[PDB]
Amino acid sequence: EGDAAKGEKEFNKCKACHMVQAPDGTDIVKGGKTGPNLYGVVGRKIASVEGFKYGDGILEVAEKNPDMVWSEADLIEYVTDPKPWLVEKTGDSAAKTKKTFKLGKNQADVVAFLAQHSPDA
Ligand code: HEC
Repeated sequence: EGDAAKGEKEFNKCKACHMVQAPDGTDIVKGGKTGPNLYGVVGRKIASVEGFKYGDGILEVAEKNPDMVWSEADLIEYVTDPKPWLVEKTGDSAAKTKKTFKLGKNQADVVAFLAQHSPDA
């Protein structure tokens, strides 16, 4: 039950590493390249952005669950605390992650913002 307008503001915490760019090249949120493009992330297969070098943990999630896509519930959990999410999904206490950034509040709002820019979900 997120507020996409509030999520757009919270996304300032994400944009250091993530852009939101449409397939025609249009920049919705200009941001960094340390993490993958988040345009269309809602409903997207886990760890499937072409050309991005993902960590072993999240690829294992994708490998072990080939039909898994990002749902709003899962995105909320992952953005709250990425590492334990990977541990939960892989069953591997040593799951490797390229990021540990945690968002403690307004997670549903950020996910609402991302859903807004996943129009074909
Ligand atoms: C602000 C709260 C956010 C949000 C909403 C997301 N991130 Fe990141 N991210 C970063 C890196 C290096 C990765 C790859 C992870 C790995 O390979 O282990 C990610 C991954 C994601 C995802 C998954 C994307 C996919 O294609 O499956 C999502 C949904 C996501 N992030 C959202 C890097 C960073 C940061 C650099 C320090 C920061 C800050 C954030 N991310 C913050 C956010």
